[PDB]
Amino acid sequence: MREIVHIQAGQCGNQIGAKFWEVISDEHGIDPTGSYHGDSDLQLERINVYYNEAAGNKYVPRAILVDLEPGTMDSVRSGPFGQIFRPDNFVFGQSGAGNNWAKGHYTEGAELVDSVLDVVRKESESCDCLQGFQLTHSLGGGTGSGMGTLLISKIREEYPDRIMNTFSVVPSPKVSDTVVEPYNATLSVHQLVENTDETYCIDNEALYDICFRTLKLTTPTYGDLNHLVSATMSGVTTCLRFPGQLNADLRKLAVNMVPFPRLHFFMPGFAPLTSRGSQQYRALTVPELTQQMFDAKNMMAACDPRHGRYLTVAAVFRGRMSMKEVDEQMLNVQNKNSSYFVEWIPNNVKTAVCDIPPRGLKMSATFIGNSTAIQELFKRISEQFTAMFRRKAFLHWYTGEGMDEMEFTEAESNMNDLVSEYQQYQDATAD
Amino acid sequence: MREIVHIQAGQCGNQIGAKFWEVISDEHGIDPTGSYHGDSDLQLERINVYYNEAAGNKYVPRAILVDLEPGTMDSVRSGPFGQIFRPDNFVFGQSGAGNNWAKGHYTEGAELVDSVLDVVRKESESCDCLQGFQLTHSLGGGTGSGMGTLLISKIREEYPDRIMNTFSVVPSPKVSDTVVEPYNATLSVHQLVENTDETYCIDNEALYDICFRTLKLTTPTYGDLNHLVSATMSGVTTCLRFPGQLNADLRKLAVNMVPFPRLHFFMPGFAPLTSRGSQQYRALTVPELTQQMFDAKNMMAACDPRHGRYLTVAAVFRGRMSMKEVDEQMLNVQNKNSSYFVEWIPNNVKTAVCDIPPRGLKMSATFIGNSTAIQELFKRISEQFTAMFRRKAFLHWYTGEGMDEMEFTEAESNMNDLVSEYQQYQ
Amino acid sequence: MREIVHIQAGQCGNQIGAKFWEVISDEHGIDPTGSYHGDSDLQLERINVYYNEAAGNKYVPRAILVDLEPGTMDSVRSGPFGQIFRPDNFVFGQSGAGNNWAKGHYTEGAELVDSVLDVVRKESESCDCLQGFQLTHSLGGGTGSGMGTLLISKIREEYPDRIMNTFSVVPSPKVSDTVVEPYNATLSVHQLVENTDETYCIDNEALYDICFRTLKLTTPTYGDLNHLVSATMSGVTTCLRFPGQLNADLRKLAVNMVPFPRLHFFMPGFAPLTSRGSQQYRALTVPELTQQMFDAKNMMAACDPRHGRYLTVAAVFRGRMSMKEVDEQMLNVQNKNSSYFVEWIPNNVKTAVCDIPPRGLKMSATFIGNSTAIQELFKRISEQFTAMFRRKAFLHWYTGEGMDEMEFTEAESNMNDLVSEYQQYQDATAD
Amino acid sequence: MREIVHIQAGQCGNQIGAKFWEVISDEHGIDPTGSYHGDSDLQLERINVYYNEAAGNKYVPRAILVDLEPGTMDSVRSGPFGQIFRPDNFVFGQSGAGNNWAKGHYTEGAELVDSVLDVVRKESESCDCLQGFQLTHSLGGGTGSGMGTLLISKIREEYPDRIMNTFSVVPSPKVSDTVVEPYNATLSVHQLVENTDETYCIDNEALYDICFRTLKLTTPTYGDLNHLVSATMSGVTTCLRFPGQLNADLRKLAVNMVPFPRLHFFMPGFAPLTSRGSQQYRALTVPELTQQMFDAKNMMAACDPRHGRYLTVAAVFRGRMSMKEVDEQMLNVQNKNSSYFVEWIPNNVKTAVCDIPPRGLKMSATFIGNSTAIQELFKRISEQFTAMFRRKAFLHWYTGEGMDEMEFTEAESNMNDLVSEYQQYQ
Ligand SMILES: Nc1nc2c(ncn2[C@@H]2O[C@H](COP(=O)(O)OP(=O)(O)O)[C@@H](O)[C@H]2O)c(=O)[nH]1
Ligand SMILES: Nc1nc2c(ncn2[C@@H]2O[C@H](COP(=O)(O)OP(=O)(O)O)[C@@H](O)[C@H]2O)c(=O)[nH]1
Ligand SMILES: Nc1nc2c(ncn2[C@@H]2O[C@H](COP(=O)(O)OP(=O)(O)O)[C@@H](O)[C@H]2O)c(=O)[nH]1
Ligand SMILES: Nc1nc2c(ncn2[C@@H]2O[C@H](COP(=O)(O)OP(=O)(O)O)[C@@H](O)[C@H]2O)c(=O)[nH]1
Repeated sequence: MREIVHIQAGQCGNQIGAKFWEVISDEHGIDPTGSYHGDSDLQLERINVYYNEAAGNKYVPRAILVDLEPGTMDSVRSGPFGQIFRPDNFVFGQSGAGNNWAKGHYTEGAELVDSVLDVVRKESESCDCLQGFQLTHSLGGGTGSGMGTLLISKIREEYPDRIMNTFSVVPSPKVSDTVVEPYNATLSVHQLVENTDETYCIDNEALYDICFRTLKLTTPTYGDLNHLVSATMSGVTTCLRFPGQLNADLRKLAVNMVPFPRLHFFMPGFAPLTSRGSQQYRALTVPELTQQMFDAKNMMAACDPRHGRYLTVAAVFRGRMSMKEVDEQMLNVQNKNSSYFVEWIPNNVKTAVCDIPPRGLKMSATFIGNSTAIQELFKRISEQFTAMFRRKAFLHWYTGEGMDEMEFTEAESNMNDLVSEYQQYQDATAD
Repeated sequence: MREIVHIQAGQCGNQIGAKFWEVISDEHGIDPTGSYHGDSDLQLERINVYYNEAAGNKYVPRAILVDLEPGTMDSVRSGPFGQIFRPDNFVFGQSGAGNNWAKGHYTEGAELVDSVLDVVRKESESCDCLQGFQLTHSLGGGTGSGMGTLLISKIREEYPDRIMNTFSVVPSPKVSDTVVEPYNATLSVHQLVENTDETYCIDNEALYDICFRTLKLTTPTYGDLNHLVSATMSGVTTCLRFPGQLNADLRKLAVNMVPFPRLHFFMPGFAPLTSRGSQQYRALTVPELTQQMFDAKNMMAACDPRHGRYLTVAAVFRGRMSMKEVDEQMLNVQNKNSSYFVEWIPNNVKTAVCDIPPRGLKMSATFIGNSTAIQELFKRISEQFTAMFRRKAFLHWYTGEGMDEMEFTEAESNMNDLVSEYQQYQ
Repeated sequence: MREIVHIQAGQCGNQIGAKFWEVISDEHGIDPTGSYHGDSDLQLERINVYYNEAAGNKYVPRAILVDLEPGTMDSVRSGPFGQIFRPDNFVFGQSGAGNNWAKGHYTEGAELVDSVLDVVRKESESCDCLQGFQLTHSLGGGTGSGMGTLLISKIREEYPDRIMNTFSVVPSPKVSDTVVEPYNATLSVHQLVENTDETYCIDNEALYDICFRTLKLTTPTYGDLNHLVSATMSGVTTCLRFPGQLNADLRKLAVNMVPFPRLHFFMPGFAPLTSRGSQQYRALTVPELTQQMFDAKNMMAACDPRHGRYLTVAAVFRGRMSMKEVDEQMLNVQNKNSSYFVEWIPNNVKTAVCDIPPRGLKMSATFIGNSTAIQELFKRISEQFTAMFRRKAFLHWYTGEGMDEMEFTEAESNMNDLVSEYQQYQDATAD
Repeated sequence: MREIVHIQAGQCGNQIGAKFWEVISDEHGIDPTGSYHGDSDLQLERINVYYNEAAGNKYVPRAILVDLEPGTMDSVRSGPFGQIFRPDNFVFGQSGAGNNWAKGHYTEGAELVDSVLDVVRKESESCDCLQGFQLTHSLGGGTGSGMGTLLISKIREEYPDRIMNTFSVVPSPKVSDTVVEPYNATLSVHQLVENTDETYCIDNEALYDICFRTLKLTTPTYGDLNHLVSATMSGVTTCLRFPGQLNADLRKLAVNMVPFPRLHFFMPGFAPLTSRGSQQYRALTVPELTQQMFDAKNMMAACDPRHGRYLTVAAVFRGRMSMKEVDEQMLNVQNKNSSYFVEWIPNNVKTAVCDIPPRGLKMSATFIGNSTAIQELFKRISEQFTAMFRRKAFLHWYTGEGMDEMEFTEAESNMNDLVSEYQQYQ
C-alpha cells in the first residue's frame, strides 16, 4: 500500500544504502538472491513497501543508485546482496564530481539528472500509493551533496505532496574529511531547508564516539557505522511494515515532529546498544531503553542536546511492551528534566510502539529528537564558511563551473537565518 | 570509468617512468611480457586506468615516451619491462637537448612536439572517459624542462578541463647537477604555474637524506630514489584503481588541495619507511603512519615545512584500517601542532582510505602537503637566477636559440610574484 | 525495597570490598558467575538490597569501584568473583595519587569524580527506595582518603537525607604504613566529621592483635583481616536482608548510636572468634557472645575502651536466640560495669536480633560501640600532625597541588575541636 | 596504566643499564631476541611499563642509550641482550667526554642533546600514561655527569610534573677512579639537587665491601656490582609491574620519602645477600630480612647511617609474607633503635609488599633510606672541591670550554647549603 522510493546518491550515501538493504532484506527474510525464505507471515504482508515482485517470487528492492563515478557502483554490484538490485536502476556517469558542489550540481549531475528522473518516474508509476521518497547522502561531498540536492529539487517540483526524507551525513566538528567541506555543507543546507519534509543529521564523529564509548569497539569499520545508520533507518519506517499497538507512518512523524516549516533537522538515536561482554549485566526493560534514548552521549549527531531545548521528540519503540510502562517513562522524563524541553509545547514526546522487534533483540526503540542544539552544527558550519569565503579560498573551483558568488552570499544568508530562527525559538518564554 | 595517459619526458623522466611502470605492473600482476598472472579480481577490475588491452590477452601501458636523444630510450627499451610498452610511443629526435631550455623548447622540442601530440591524441581517442594526464620530468635539464612545459601548454590548450598533473624533480639546495639549473628552473616554473593543475616537488637532496637517515642505505643508487618516487606516484592514484572505505580521485584531490589557482605546488611524502634492521623493532599502527607522515625529515622536497604553514593537506591511506583511528590521529595532529596551519582554513587535512595495501606491506599512507614553506625553494631559485642574469652568464646560449631578455625578465617577475603570494598567505 | 549503593575507593578499601562481596554472595547463594544456587527461600526474598537482576537470573552487585590506578582494578577483575561485577562500574584513572591527599582530592580525583558521580546517579536511578550509601576506604592513603572524602561531599550534596556510612581504616598507633599518614588522616577526618552519618574505625594493628591473640593465627594474611572486616560489614546490614525477632535498619542504628551530630565514630567488634583447636572447648551461649563482645582486646579499633565511657552501644545478634537471654546479658553488663557507661544516658545498649546466623555458625553477634576512648586515636593523630606540620614536613608536596596552608590549620583546629568535644562529654556529671 | 622511560648515559650508566635490562627481561620472561617465553600471566599483565610491543609478538625495551663515544655502545650492542634494544635509540657522538664536565655539558653534550631529546619525545609519545623517567649514570665521569644533568634539566623543563629518578654512582671515599672527581661531582650535584625528584646514592666502595664481607666473593668484577645495582633498580619499581598486598609506586615512594624538596638523596639497600656456603645455615624469615636491611654494613652508599639520623625510610618487600610480621618488625626497629630516627617524624618507615619474589628467591626486600648521614659524602666532596679549587688545579680544562669561576663558586655554595640543611635537620 504505502510505498517508499529509496534513492542512493554518492559514496557516503550509497555505501549506507547497501547496508540498509542488507538489513531490510534480513528483516523480511529475503536472501541475497531475491528469493523469500522467511518464517513469519507478517514478513510478506507489507513487503511491497520496499519491494517490487518480479514475476516468479523474486523480490526486487525499490531502490535507485546514483553516482558520477562507476567505482562505487562496481563495488555495490560485486558485494553481498548486490544481485538483488535491478540492473536498470544503476544510473552513473563517468567523470565524477571531485567533492565540488558546483560541478556535481550544475554540470555532471545536470547531465545525469534526466536519466535519474526517468528511473524515478518509472519506479513511481509502478507503485500502488506512493508514500514518499527516501534519500541517503552526505553533505560535505561531491555527487552526494550536489546531486542529492538537485534530485530533491526536481522531485519536489514533480511530486509536491509526497514525503521527502533524507538521511544526511553532516560535517564533523573536529576532523573534516574534505578540505572544501564548509562550502558543500552550506550550499547543501541552503538547498535542503527549502524542499525536504524532514532530514536526519548523522555525524561520523558521533558514530565513532558511540562505537568506542558504548559498543566498546577498538577496531570499528564503516560496516559498523553504516549498520548503526541502517538500524536507525529501519526503526524509522517500522510502523509502515509491521503491525503494532500504536502506528505512526512517515507523515505522522513529520506532523508531530516539525512545528515550523524550516525547523526539520533531527538528531536520531538508537537503543539498546551494549558491548559484547556487558550484555550479561544489563536487564532489558522499557526504563532502560528510555534512559539510553534520552542520553546526550548516545546521539548520532555530534551536537550536545543539553545545550538547547527539545521542540519535539519522537520515540518509536519495537517489540512486545506495556503501554503504561512507555507512557510512564516518557512522562517521567518530561517532568524530571523539564528544563530541557520547550516551554510553549506541552507533551513534547511522540510515542509509537510496534510489535516486531529487530533481528535478534527482544525489543528496541529509535530516538528522533528535534532539538534547538542543532544550531551548534549550523553556526559552526556558517563560521567555517565565512572564514573560508572571506579569503575566497578555493572559490575559483566553484565559480569556474558557472556558479555565481552572489549564490554563495545567498546561501550564507539562509544558513544564518536558520541559525537565528533556531536561537529565537529556544529560551523564548511561553508568556 | 576513469583513465589516465602517462607522459614521461627527459632522461630523469624516463628513468622515473620506467620504475613507475615496473611498480604499477607489479601491483596489477602484469609480467614483463604484458600477460596477466595476478591472483585477485580487483587487479583486473580497474586495470584500464593505465592499460590498454591489445586483443590477445595482453595489456599495454598507456604511456608515451618523449626525449630529444635516443640513448635513454634505448636503455629503457632494452631493460626489464622494456618490452611491455608500445613501440609506436617511443617518440624521439636525434639532436639532443644539451641542458638548454631555449633549445629544447623552441627548436628541437618544437620540431618534435607535432609527433608527440599526434601520439597523445591517438592515446586519448582510445579512452572511455579521460581523467587526466601525468607528466614525469625534471626541471633542471633541457628535454625535461622545455619539452615538458611545451607539451603541457599544448595539451592544456587542446584539453582545457582535464587534470594536468606533473611530478617535477626540482633543483637541490646544496649541489646542482647542471651549471645552468636556475635558468631552466625559472623558465619552467613560468609555464608550470600557468598551465598545470598540481605539481609535486621532488628533490634528490631530500631523497638522499631519506635513503641515508631513514632507510640506512649505504649505497643508494637512482634505482632506489626512483622507487620512492614511484611509490608516491602509485599512492597518489590508488583511489582510481582499487576500492576503499573513502575514495578520493585526482579531481577531488586537486579540489581539496589547491585553495588558489596559483598555489598548487606540493611536498609529497611516504610512510612507512624502515631499514631492514629496525623493521623488527617497530609496530606498524595508524598512529605510527601519522607520526612518520607529518615529519619534516620525511619530506621528499628539500624544504623544511616547519619554516612555513600548511594551506591544505592530503593523507591517502592504504590497507585495512579504522576510519575512527585515522580521523582521531588527524585531529590530534591539527590540535597539538596548530601553529603550523593557516588559521583561515578549518579542518586542513583531507583523508582517503583504500582497502588494498602496497605489495608486501600491511598498510601505508601517502602524504601530499601544500605548505607555504615551499617559498624557500622559489626564493633560492630566484636568488640564483638573479645572480646569474645580472652578469648575462650563459645567456647567449639561450638568446641564440630565439629567446630574448624580455622573456627572462617576465619569468623572473612571475617567480617573484609566486614567492610574494606564498609569503602573503603565511 | 531498602537498597544500598556500595562504593569502593582505594587499594585499602576496594581490597576489602572484594572480600565483602565474596562473603555477601556466599550468604545469598550466588556463585562466582552471578547465577543463584542457594537453598533457603529467604536468600532471594531481600536480594535487591545489594543486587540488581540482569534479565536472565544473573544478579549483579550494586557496587562501584573507584581508584586512580588500574592495577588494583585488574587484580579485582582477575580474582575470584571478579566476573560478577558490572564492567561499566570500574571507574579508574591512569596517574595515581601517590598517598598524597591534596593530589587525589584536588587534581586526579577531581578529574575522575564526574565519571564516578555519573555511575553513582545511574545506580541510584535503578533503585526502588534508596536507603543509603556505603563506602570502604582508608584514611592514611591517597585515592582512598581524598577520593572518598570528595565522593562523600558530592553525594551528601546531591542526596542530603540518605544514609552515608563509611568503613574507614584508621592509622595504627605503633606502625605507620605511610610516611605522610598524619596529614592524610587529619584532612580525611576534617572532611568526614562534616558529611557522614556514621563511620566505623577499623585499625589494622588491632586486627593483627585479634588474629594472633584470639584466632591463634601465626601467618595471618590480608585475606583474614579483610574477612573480619567483611564479617563486620555483613553483620551491620543483616537486619535489612533477613527477618528476625527485632529488626534494625541502618537508620535505626544511626538514631540509637549517634547522640550528637559530630560524635559518630564507632568501634566495631565481632563474636564468636575462636582458634581452630579451641572450638571443642567453648560452648556457644548468648552469655559467651556477650562476654566476648564487651572485651577491650576484641575491639577492631586500636583504642582501649576501658580508658573512656560508652555513649551508645549497638549489639546486633544473629541466629535463633532467646530474647530473655540477650536482654539479661545486656542488663547484667550495664549493671556490673556501670563505671564504663555514660551517666546521662540510661539504657546505653541497643539490641537487635536476626534469625539467620552467618555461614557455618549456629549464631553470632556484631558489636558497634560509640565510646569516648576514640579521643585517644584523634589526639594521637592530632599530635603527630602538629609535630610534622610545625616543621612543614612534606608540606610542599601538598601545597604544590594548589592546596592552602590555612586549610591545614583549619583541619587541625577541627580535629582538636572533635577531641575536646569527646573529652567534654565523658566524665561529665549527670547533675 | 603507568609506563617508564629508561635513559642510560655514560660508560658506567650503559653497563648498569645493560645489566638492568638483562634482569628485567629475565623477570618478564623475555629472551634475548625479544620473544616472550614466560610461564605466568602476571609477566605480561603489566609488561608495558618497560616494554613497547612492536607488532609481530616481539617486545622492545623503552630504553634510550646516550654516550659521547661509540665504544661502550658497541660493547653493549654486541653482548648478550644487545639485540633486544631498538637500533634507533643508540644516540651517540664521535668526540668523547674526556671526564670533563664542562666539555660534556656545554660542547659535546650540547651538540648531542637535540637528537637525544628527539628520541626521548618519540618514546614519550608512545605511552598511555607516562609515570616518569629513570636516569642511570655516574657522577665522576664526563658523559655521565654532564650529559645526564643536561638531559635532566631539559626533560624537567619539558615534563615538569613527571617523576625524575636518577641512580647515580657517587665518588668513593678511599680511591677515586678519576683525578677530577670533585669538580664533576660538585657540578653535577648543583643540578641534581635542583631538577631531580629522588636520587639513589650508589658507591663502588660499599659495593666491594658487600661483595667481600657478605657475598664472600674472591674475584668480584663489575658484572656483580652492576647486578646488585640492577637488583635494587628492579626492586624499586616492582609495585608498578606485579600485584601485591600493599602497593607503592614511584610517586607514592617519592611522597613518603622526601620531606623537604632538597633532601631527596637516598641510600639503597638489598636483602637477602648470602654466600653459597653460608646459604644452608640461614633461615629465611621476615625478621632476617628486617635485620639485614637496617644494617650499616649493608648500605650501598659508602656512608655509615649510624653517624646520622633517618628522616624517612622505605621498605619494599617482595614475596608471600604476612602484613602483621612486617609491621611488627618495623615497629620493633623503630622502638629499640629510636635514637637514629628524627623525633619530629612519627612512624618513619613506610612499607610495601609485593606478591612476586625475585627470580630464584622465596622472598626479598629493597631498602631505601633517607638518612642525614649522607651529609658525610657531601662534606668530603666539598672539602676535596675546595682543596682543588683554591689552587686552580685542572681548572683551565673547564674554563676553556665555556665555564667561569663564578659557576664553580655557585656550585660550591649550593653544595655547602645542602650540607648545612642536612646538618640542620640532624
Ligand atoms: N558513515 C559513513 N560515512 C562515510 C562513508 N563513506 C564516506 N563517508 C563520509 O562522507 C564524506 C565524503 O563524501 P563522499 O560521499 O565520499 O563524496 P561524494 O562521493 O562525492 O559524494 C566524508 O566526510 C566521510 O566521512 C561510509 O561508508 N559511512
Ligand atoms: N629522482 C631522479 N632524479 C634524476 C634521475 N636522473 C636525473 N635526475 C635529476 O635530474 C637532473 C638532470 O636533468 P635531466 O632530466 O637528466 O636532463 P634532461 O634529459 O634534459 O631532461 C639532475 O639534477 C638529477 O639530479 C633519476 O633517475 N631519478
Ligand atoms: N585491612 C587492610 N588494610 C589495608 C589493605 N591494603 C592496604 N591497607 C592499609 O591501607 C594503608 C595504605 O593506603 P592505600 O589505600 O593502600 O593507599 P591508596 O590506594 O592511595 O588509597 C596502609 O596503612 C595499609 O595498612 C588490605 O587489604 N586490608
Ligand atoms: N657500579 C658500576 N660503576 C662503574 C662501572 N663502570 C664505571 N663505574 C664507576 O664510574 C666512574 C667512572 O665514570 P664513567 O661513567 O665511566 O665516566 P663517563 O663515561 O664520562 O660517564 C668510576 O668511579 C667507576 O668506579 C660499572 O659498570 N658499574
